[PDB]
Amino acid sequence: IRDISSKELIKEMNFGWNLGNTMDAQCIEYLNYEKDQTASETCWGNPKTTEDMFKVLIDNQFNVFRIPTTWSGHFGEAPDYKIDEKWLKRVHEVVDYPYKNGAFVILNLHHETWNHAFSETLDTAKEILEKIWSQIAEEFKDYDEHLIFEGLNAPRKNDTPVEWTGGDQEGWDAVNAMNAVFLKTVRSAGGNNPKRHLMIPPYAAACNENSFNNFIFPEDDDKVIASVHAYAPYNFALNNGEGAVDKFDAAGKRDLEWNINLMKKRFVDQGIPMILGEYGAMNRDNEEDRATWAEFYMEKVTAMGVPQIWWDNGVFEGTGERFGLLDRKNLKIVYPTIVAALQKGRGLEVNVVHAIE
Ligand SMILES: OC[C@H]1O[C@@H](O[C@H]2[C@H](O)[C@@H](O)[C@H](O[C@H]3[C@H](O)[C@@H](O)[C@H](O)O[C@@H]3CO)O[C@@H]2CO)[C@H](O)[C@@H](O)[C@@H]1O
Repeated sequence: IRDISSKELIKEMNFGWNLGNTMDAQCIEYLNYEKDQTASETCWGNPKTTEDMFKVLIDNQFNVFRIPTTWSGHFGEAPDYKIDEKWLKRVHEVVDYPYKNGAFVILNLHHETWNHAFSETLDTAKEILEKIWSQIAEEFKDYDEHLIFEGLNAPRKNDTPVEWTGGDQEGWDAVNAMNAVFLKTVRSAGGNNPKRHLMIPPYAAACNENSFNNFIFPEDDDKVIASVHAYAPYNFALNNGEGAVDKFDAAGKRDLEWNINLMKKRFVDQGIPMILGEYGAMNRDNEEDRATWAEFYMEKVTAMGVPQIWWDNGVFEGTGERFGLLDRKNLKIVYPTIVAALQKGRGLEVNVVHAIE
């Protein structure tokens, strides 16, 4: 393991891709994990992951891969919360796809049922968090700096009015406590873990003033990174209801600038490394505008040394969220001008490989 700062290491990051709706797919109720502890990987309609999916993306200069992973349903009870071995082994396999090919990999805790930002459940959540991250840190203890741990995804007060608006004091307290537990746990684990780079999100990982202003970030730990998700401008990118737009317009452009400036103000200008662990714009039969939007977003986080990771859920059509970029089945980039835009805005040579016909 190199003994490098997060800020130095981040300089090796081009831009990234999420294996979304895969190891994060949560079908605890629909499936029977007891009977098949790895079936959840394909429960949201994505094929079982192969090394060849990563290699197509690496051919496109993507070199950071986030593997959102939902652990809930795959571990036992108190007090050990022992992670099922078949699940841990398959997570390991999926991590090695990018890792063995020389890229960055982020492994997290994703759609967990037990780590919501409420004070009634917090003691228990800390306990689970300590037990879960110990096991994970042990399993991967000899992995080098390319393997990054993101402690929690978007912890928040699920199903309340403040779930998404950036929280309240209860939620902020809960998130900051869970983050400290994660950091402590991994820092005191064996192998390279004391030197491993660690991501921690603000409340809901939201690009939001409420979350930003109440986010506690460690002092004198050079190897910690702030995790933000920012599907901005939401109208263009993520909105499926009433004010949705399919053009990247001047209001879109100004809403995105404003969010990028909030990140800049909170993180970059304060000497804190951050990664945009998720962002995307849904397919609205509008590849041209997504291309313009993608290059613009990428130029501006690049202009400030912040890498971003496309959220790819494998979904291209229908009325849910259509964030697919790689067709994992035929191994094609479906929206080649969007990859060209990521390359161009990162300052790389444009070269789109495996473009669909
Ligand atoms: O069709 C398969 C299943 O999709 C589930 O929805 C997922 C969305 O497709 C996915 O785009 C969304 O992505 C989240 C991401 O997990 C999270 O970290 C961030 O806060 O928001 C992203 C964009 O929303 O995850 C959802 C699940 O939360 C449907 O829920 C499921 O019913 C359907 O089977």
